[PDB]
Amino acid sequence: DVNYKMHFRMINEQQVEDITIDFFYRPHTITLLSFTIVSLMYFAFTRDDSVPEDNIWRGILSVIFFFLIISVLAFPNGPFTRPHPALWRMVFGLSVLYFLFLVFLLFLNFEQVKSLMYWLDPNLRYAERIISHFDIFAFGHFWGWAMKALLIRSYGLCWTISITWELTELFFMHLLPNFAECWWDQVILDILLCNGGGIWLGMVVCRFLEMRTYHWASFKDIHTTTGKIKRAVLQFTPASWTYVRWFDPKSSFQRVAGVYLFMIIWQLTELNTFFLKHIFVFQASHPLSWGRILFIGGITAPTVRQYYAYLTDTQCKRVGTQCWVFGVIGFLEAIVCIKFGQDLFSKTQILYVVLWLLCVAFTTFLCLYGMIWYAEH
Amino acid sequence: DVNYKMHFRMINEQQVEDITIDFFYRPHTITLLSFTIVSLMYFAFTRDDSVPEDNIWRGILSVIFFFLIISVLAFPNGPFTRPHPALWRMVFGLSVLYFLFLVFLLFLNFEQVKSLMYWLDPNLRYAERIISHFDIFAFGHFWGWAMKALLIRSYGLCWTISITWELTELFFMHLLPNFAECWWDQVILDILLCNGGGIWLGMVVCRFLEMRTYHWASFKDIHTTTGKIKRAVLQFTPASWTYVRWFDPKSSFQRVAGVYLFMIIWQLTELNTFFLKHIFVFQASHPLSWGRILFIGGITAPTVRQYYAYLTDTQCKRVGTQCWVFGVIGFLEAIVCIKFGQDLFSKTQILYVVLWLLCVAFTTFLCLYGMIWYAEH
Ligand SMILES: CCCCCCCC/C=C/CCCCCCCC(=O)O[C@H](COC(=O)CCCCCCCCCCCCCCC)COP(=O)([O-])OCC[N+](C)(C)C
Ligand SMILES: CCCCCCCC/C=C/CCCCCCCC(=O)O[C@H](COC(=O)CCCCCCCCCCCCCCC)COP(=O)([O-])OCC[N+](C)(C)C
Ligand SMILES: CCCCCC(=O)OC[C@H](COP(=O)(O)OC[C@H](N)C(=O)O)OC(=O)CCCCC
Ligand SMILES: CCCCCC(=O)OC[C@H](COP(=O)(O)OC[C@H](N)C(=O)O)OC(=O)CCCCC
Ligand SMILES: CCCCCC(=O)OC[C@H](COP(=O)(O)OC[C@H](N)C(=O)O)OC(=O)CCCCC
Ligand SMILES: CCCCCC(=O)OC[C@H](COP(=O)(O)OC[C@H](N)C(=O)O)OC(=O)CCCCC
Ligand SMILES: CCCCCCCCCCCCCC
Ligand SMILES: CCCCCCCCCCCCCC
Ligand SMILES: CCCCCCCCCCCC
Ligand SMILES: [Ca+2]
Ligand SMILES: [Ca+2]
Repeated sequence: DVNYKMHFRMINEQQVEDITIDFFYRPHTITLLSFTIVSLMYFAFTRDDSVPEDNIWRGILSVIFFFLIISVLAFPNGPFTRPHPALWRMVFGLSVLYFLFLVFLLFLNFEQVKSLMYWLDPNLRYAERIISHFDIFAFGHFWGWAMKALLIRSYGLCWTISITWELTELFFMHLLPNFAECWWDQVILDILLCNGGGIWLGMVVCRFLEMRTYHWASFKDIHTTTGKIKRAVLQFTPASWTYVRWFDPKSSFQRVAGVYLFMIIWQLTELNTFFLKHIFVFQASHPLSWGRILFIGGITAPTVRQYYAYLTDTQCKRVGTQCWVFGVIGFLEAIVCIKFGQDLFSKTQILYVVLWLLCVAFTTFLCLYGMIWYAEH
Repeated sequence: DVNYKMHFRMINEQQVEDITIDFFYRPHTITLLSFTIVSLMYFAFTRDDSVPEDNIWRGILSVIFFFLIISVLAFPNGPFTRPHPALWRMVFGLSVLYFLFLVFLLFLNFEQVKSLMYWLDPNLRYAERIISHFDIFAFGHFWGWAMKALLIRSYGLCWTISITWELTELFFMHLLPNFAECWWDQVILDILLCNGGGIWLGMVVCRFLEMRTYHWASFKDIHTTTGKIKRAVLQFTPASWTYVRWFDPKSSFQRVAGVYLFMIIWQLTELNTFFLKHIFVFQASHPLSWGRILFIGGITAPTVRQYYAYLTDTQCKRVGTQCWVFGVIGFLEAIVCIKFGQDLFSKTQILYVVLWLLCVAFTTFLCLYGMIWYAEH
C-alpha cells in the first residue's frame, strides 16, 4: 500500500533530480503573497474604471492570472519536470479553467453562448495547387502529428487514427454543401504529407531520444561561454525518456481494451474540434480555433504519459489528475456539441460512427497479430 | 532539504493514521469521472433552458460544485484529517473561489458591484433589555469566540483582541448616526458575557482536549451497538491535540513579530467584517453576512494551526497554502473596503487605527513580561 501512494506521486507530481541551482527550486511564497497584494493595490487605486465593459474584461484576465498563481502553489505538475515543474502546474491550472467553462456552457441556451462569443470578438457576429494547400495551418497538422507520434511511439496507432479520421472528416461533407473543397486534400495531401511526414519526424526523433544517454552536467560547473548557452537551451528538452510499448506478446484483455479506449478518446478529440468549429461558426484563423488546439495539444503531452503509466504499470492503481481532467474536457466538449448542434443534421449518420469504432478495434487487433506473430517469426 | 519537503507535507497534507476501514480512504476517481459525465449529460439533455437567469444561476452552482470535486481530487487538505480530508480539501477550494471572486471585484466600479449584489438578491435594492440583546447572533459571537479560544490557547491574545476590537467597533459610531445603539452593549455584554463566556468555554475545552488520551479503536472491532454509535459520533472530533505555546521564556524577536502579525491580521479580519457590511448595505440576517462569517470561521481553524506551525516549528520553512489563501483573502477584503468605501468618511480617523496597533504591541509585550517573570517567580 506504500507503493500505491509512492507510485501515484510519480505520475502526479514527479520530483526534480540533481538540483544544483537551488534558486529555481526553492519556494518564496511570501514574496508571492506580497507581490499579489501590491499588484492588486496598484490596479485598484490607480486604474480608471469608468468603462463598465473594460472592467469585466480586465477582471477576467486577473482571475485567470491569479488562478495560475494558485496553480503554482497547489496543483500537481504531472509526470514532467522540465523546463520547470511550475509550467506544468499552470498548464494543469488552465485545464481546470477550461473544464469549468465547459460545465458552465452546458446550462446556457444556444442564444446565450452565441451572445457570449459575440462579446469575446464582435466580428464573429458578421461572420501548382499543392502549394496553396500548404500554409501556416499545415504546420499545425505537421507539428501536431510530430508531437503526437513522439509520445504514442507507434506507427500503427498513429496511422490508424491519421487514416480513419481524415476519412471521417471527408465523409462529413454534407455538413459543408457550400465550400468546394476537393477530396484530394483530405486523403492524399493530409494523410501522406502532413500526417504521414509529421508522424515519421516524431518517430525519428523519439527513436533518437530513447538511444540517448542523459548525463546532465551543472550550469555552474561549465566554464566555457558556449557551454552555458548549450546547457541553458537543453533545459527545455526532456531530462529522460521512457521506452513506450503498448502491446505485449501476451497482453491481457484489459490491456487490449485500455489501448482501445485510448484510440477512442483520442479519436473523439478530433471530432470535438471539427464540430465546435461548425456549430459555433468561427474561422480557422480565429484565436478560438487555433488557440484551443494549442491548449489541447499542450494538455495532451502529460495526458499520454499518464495514461500509459496507469494502463501498463501494475503498481499505479490511480489515474493522474491531468489525465482525469483531459478525460472530462474531451467528454464535455462532446456533450456541448450534441446539445447545441441539433440543427446542422436532419438525417443523423451515426452508422458511420458506429462503423468508425468497429474498424478501429479490427485494426488494433491487427496490431496485436503483428506483434505476436513477429516475435515467434 | 529532505526535512523541509517532509515537514511541509505534515502541514499542507496531513495523512491519515491507523486506517482500518479502507473504504473511506481508497480513491475511486474513474467512478467520479463517470458520475460527473453522466450528471452533466442529464442536466444538458433534460433541463429546460428557456429562462436565461435560471441558466446563469444553475451554471454558477454547477461550476462551484465541480470546483469542489476538483479540489477533492487535487487540492491539499491542510493539517486536519477529520472527519475526512476531503472536507478540508473542499474548504480550501471554497477559499480559492472566494479569493478569485475578491480579485474580480477589485476591477469593477461601485455600480457594477451593486448591480451584481442586486442580481444575487433583488431585495437588497429596497434595503429586561439584556434579553433582547441576546439572540442567534449572540450565539454566533459566543461560538465563534469559543472556536477561536480553542485554537489560540491563550487568554491574553483572545482577551486583548476582544477588548481592542469591541472598543474599535464602539469608536466607529460616527459611521452610524441613525441607529440608537449605545456603548452599554459593546462594552459590557459583548465583552464580559458573549466574548468572555466564549473564550472561557473554548479554553476549558482545549484544556480538556490536551489532557485527553486518544486511543482510537476500530469501528469494526467494537461489537456493541452503543459502542459503534459512540465511535461513529467521535469521528467528528479531533484525533489528537497539539500543545500550543506562542511565547517562550527566551523568545526571539522573530517570534514576537510573528505573533504581532498574527494579532494584526486577526483584527484586520474583524475590520473587514465590519466595513464590508457597512459599505455594501446588507443586514446581519442576510446570507451574505452570516454565510461569509461562517465561511471565514471555517477557514480560520486550519489557518491558525498552519500559522502556529510555521511560526514556531524550525523545520517547516514554508507556510501552508491555506494560510497563504486566508492572508491574501483578508488583505484583498481590506483593499476592496478601501476602494469602494471612499464616501462613508469625510475626516478619516486612522489615528485611532494607528493607536490600535501601538496598544496591541504594548499588550503583547505585557504577555512576554507575564510569562518570563512567572517562570523565574
Ligand atoms: C456513441 C456512438 C458510437 C461510439 C462508441 C464508442 C465506445 C466503445 C466503447 C469503449 C470502451 C472501451 C473501454 C473498456 C474498458 C477499459 C478498461 C481498462 O483497460 O482499464 C484500464 C485502462 O483504462 C482506463 O480505464 C484508464 C482510465 C480511463 C479514464 C480516464 C480518461 C482519460 C483519457 C485520456 C485519453 C488520452 C488521449 C490522447 C490523445 C492523443 C486498465 O485496466 P485495469 O486492469 O483496471 O488497469 C490495470 C493497471 N492498474 C490499475 C494496476 C494500475
Ligand atoms: C495602515 C494603518 C495602520 C496599520 C499598521 C499595522 C501594520 C504594522 C506592521 C505589522 C507587521 C509586523 C512585522 C511582521 C514580521 C514577520 C516576521 C516573522 O516573524 O516571520 C515569521 C512568522 O510570520 C510570518 O511571516 C508568517 C507568514 C505570514 C504571511 C501569511 C499570512 C496569513 C496569516 C494568517 C493569520 C491568521 C489569523 C487568524 C485570525 C483568528 C517567523 O519568522 P522566521 O524566522 O522567518 O520564521 C521561523 C520559522 N521557520 C521559517 C523556520 C519555519
Ligand atoms: C531562464 C533560465 C534559463 C536556464 C538556466 C539554467 O541553467 O537553468 C538551470 C535550472 C536548473 O538548474 P540545475 O542544473 O541545478 O537543474 C537540474 C535539472 N533539474 C536536472 O534534471 O539535472 O533550470 C531551471 O529551473 C530553468 C527554469 C526556466 C523557466 C522558464
Ligand atoms: C515552453 C516550452 C516547453 C517545452 C518543454 C519540453 O520540450 O520538454 C518538456 C518535457 C520534459 O519532460 P521531463 O524531462 O521532465 O520528463 C521526461 C518524461 N520521463 C518523458 O517521458 O518525457 O518534455 C515533453 O513534454 C516531451 C514532449 C515534447 C512536447 C513538445
Ligand atoms: C458517515 C460515516 C460515519 C462514521 C462511520 C465510521 O466508523 O467511520 C469510518 C471511518 C473511520 O475510519 P477508521 O476507523 O479506519 O479510522 C480512521 C482514522 N485512521 C482514525 O483512526 O482516525 O471514518 C470516516 O472516514 C468517516 C467519513 C465521514 C465523512 C462525512
Ligand atoms: C462538519 C463538521 C466538522 C467538524 C470537524 C471537527 O470537529 O474536527 C475537525 C478537526 C479534526 O482535526 P484532526 O484530528 O484531523 O487534527 C488534529 C490537529 N492536530 C489539531 O490540532 O486539531 O478538528 C478541528 O478542526 C479542531 C477545531 C474545532 C473546530 C470546530
Ligand atoms: C500549453 C500552452 C497553452 C497556451 C494557451 C494558448 C492561448 C493563446 C491565446 C492567444 C490570443 C491572442 C489574440 C490575438
Ligand atoms: C466551513 C463551511 C463553509 C460553508 C459556507 C456557508 C455558505 C452557506 C450559504 C447558505 C445560503 C442559504 C440561503 C437561504
Ligand atoms: C450552524 C447553523 C448555521 C446556520 C445559521 C442560520 C442563521 C439564521 C439567522 C436568521 C435570523 C432571522
Ligand atoms: Ca484534416
Ligand atoms: Ca461586537
